[PDB]
Amino acid sequence: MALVFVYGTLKRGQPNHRVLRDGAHGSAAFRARGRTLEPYPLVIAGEHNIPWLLHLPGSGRLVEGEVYAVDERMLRFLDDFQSCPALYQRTVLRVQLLEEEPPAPTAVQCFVYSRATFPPEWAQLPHHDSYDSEGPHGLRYNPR
Repeated sequence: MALVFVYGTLKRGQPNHRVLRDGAHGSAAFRARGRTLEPYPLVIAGEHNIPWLLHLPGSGRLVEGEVYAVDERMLRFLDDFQSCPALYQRTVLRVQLLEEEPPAPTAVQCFVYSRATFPPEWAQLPHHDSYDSEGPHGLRYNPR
């Protein structure tokens, strides 16, 4: 089992969220809303308008997303859905949980799909805090 932080097309309401719910792939259970503790550049790039968490921690913005508890079947499926390791890589980060003594913990370690190798100019594309395919940029995700 593991936790995965999703920020892109896998979030609730986004075009690929279904794959989290297809029991042929294993299990995924929503655990919490989260925000990265460190900023990253999250950019929409390429001809499908895919969102990419570029692996440049310490630059960009804090990224909002969702934490899911997944089984090992779902994690192996996701790795292949994301074309790892050629396209994305599964890396690790810590996330702030978005909702006294002792107080509740406010952070958790998760896997995330990040991208280490990219056209350098992608780093200067608009940085997003929260991705939406149907967001104000108009760059709708399109898998065609």
